[PDB]
Amino acid sequence: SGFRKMAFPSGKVEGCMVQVICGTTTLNGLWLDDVVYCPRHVICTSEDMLNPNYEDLLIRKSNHNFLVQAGNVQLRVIGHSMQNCVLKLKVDTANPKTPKYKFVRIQPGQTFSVLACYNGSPSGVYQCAMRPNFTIKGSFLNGACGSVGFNIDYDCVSFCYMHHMELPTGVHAGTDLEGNFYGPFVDRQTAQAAGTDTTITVNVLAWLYAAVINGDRWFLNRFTTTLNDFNLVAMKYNYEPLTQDHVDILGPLSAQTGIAVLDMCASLKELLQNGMNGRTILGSALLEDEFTPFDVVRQCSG
Amino acid sequence: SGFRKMAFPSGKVEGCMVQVICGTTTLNGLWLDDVVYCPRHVICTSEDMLNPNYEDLLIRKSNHNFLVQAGNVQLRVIGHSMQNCVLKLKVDTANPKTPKYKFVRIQPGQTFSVLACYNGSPSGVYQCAMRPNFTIKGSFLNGACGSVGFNIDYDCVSFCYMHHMELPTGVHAGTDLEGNFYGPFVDRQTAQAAGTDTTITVNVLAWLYAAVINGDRWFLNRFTTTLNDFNLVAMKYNYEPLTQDHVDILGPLSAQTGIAVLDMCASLKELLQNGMNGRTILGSALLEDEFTPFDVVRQCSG
Ligand SMILES: *C(=N)[C@H](C[C@@H]1CCNC1=O)NC(=O)[C@@H]1[C@@H]2[C@H](CN1C(=O)[C@@H](NC(=O)C(F)(F)F)C(C)(C)C)C2(C)C
Ligand SMILES: *C(=N)[C@H](C[C@@H]1CCNC1=O)NC(=O)[C@@H]1[C@@H]2[C@H](CN1C(=O)[C@@H](NC(=O)C(F)(F)F)C(C)(C)C)C2(C)C
Repeated sequence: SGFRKMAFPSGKVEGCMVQVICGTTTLNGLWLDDVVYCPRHVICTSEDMLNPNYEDLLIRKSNHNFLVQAGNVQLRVIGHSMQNCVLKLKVDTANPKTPKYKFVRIQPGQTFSVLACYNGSPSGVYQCAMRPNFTIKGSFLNGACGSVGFNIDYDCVSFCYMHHMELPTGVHAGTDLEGNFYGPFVDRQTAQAAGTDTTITVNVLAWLYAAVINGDRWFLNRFTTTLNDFNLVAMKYNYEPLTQDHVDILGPLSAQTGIAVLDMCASLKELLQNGMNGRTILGSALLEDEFTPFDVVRQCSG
Repeated sequence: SGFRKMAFPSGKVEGCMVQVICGTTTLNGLWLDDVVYCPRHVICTSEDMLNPNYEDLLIRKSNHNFLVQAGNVQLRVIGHSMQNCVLKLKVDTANPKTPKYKFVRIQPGQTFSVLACYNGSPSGVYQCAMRPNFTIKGSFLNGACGSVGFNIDYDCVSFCYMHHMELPTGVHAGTDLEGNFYGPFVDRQTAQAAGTDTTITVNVLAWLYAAVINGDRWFLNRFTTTLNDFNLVAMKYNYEPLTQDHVDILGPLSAQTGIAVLDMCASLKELLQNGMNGRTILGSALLEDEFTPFDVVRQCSG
């Protein structure tokens, strides 16, 4: 029993982290086979970051201008290219610690583990949800760029995020491993703001199933609701519409607990309309939306 | 910016996890050099766990009765001994992935990362504080025993916990790596309960400094307090006495922010007496006590 925000074991990703230095800018890179992937703004000076022309800055760099270090070993750069907002550095040595991997573009509402790194060295790991506004609530200081987000499925690492920047309110933005940003952000130091966020309904429902499994059942009412009436009520509380695809994804938790999804929707409807009356659910005084149905199943059945 | 509950990168510990099977009981072991450490109740059947005589059960086991598997390799057990509540299995192969390590007994109020494992396979990582009642708020299912807690200092892993059992309310108990339990618990399946817990004052203060660094400063009042008056007020809210050793440990955060510890104590005193008036601090509606001053410094200065 117990329910905690849990990250994937980071070992497979730790073995891929390297330091990339270009001139006087240093950040992290991800070394998979003979390629190192890193944010393209490693080629900028502080001044260039205000309004960079990456294509122009890159044409004046050669392979030798990129210094890649993996522990106490310098890797020789033998090729370079830019793909969207990431640079790919071909190196003369394939990473022997390369796990089985894939690059995936995650959807809003999904979670992943972040391995925060500085100077190519892993410092910590934590779980994030890709918010509906395409930001994550991370924790990153100067030099964290190139830190990656991932999921692990059996032996396979699905890399989904690479860190690039921090937005107002202390939220974070980045790209997939093909360098395409999540959200309408650009890698330039200019005024940018995230759009208004929304609560991930299907995740709040998943976390209510986690609470039931853990013995916190006070919020369970005796009613049911229709999907339409639930979505009409939940819209005013800035909750995402719950789709039939979301109801299907909640099926395993619903079957495990014997609580129909629409019955849990009636319990959530009452919690939204009446509040929690000073009570907690899994120790929280607020409804949590950063656990997916898979995250819950992972911990509440194995 | 940002502040998240963050675990240490688990790679160094993942390379030490093995599966230990004795008869029909399976749990996790920690393989360091040529020794595998695991909870002694691996030698029990379900029936033995109700009231076990470990010394008696162990005398009827030989080395061959312990099957240790590290990935796809079976390790041969060539010696065994029991030290308090842990069994030590000498194996014929030294773990080549053994990091630099030490065994430490952590103090109440301190935090560590837990690598939850099943069948010798790491599943997830999360941060815990050793509560003043010597329990942790973990997340463990059947088969999790032998999962370990640790801290990482530069290249050195300090192992401090090995998981043994779950107590009422879904809290967890275990031993140090010398097999001595934290708290007045025993490894027997009989009615046991944790003592009344207390709030770790120095950690709440550390987390208020984290909030200030992150720009959440609404709770800062214009007053100071004496240590005696702070401790008189905080006793009724079930907060641990704040000692001069705790005030000294908060020194780096106090110097970084320019807020004296006793001034933060006056702000905490007002929060305890008046509540948070529906407001949040670092997104939380409750005061958090599971971040040590070191955990805060780690994230709010690097
Ligand atoms: C990469 N190492 C850093 C990570 C930042 C540093 C503070 N916390 C983080 O997550 N990335 C940057 O410094 C990027 C980088 C230029 C400026 N920048 C920012 O994150 C800035 N943000 C923005 O300009 C904004 F709001 F548009 F997102 C900063 C004000 C420094 C936080 C580039 C190329 C975008
Ligand atoms: C080790 N694999 C498990 C981990 C437990 C299983 C459920 N969640 C966990 O943390 N440890 C045990 O099953 C230990 C083991 C016998 C019984 N036990 C317990 O944790 C039980 N608890 C107690 O009897 C109590 F309350 F005293 F702590 C159980 C009721 C199964 C949760 C031994 C030898 C203590």
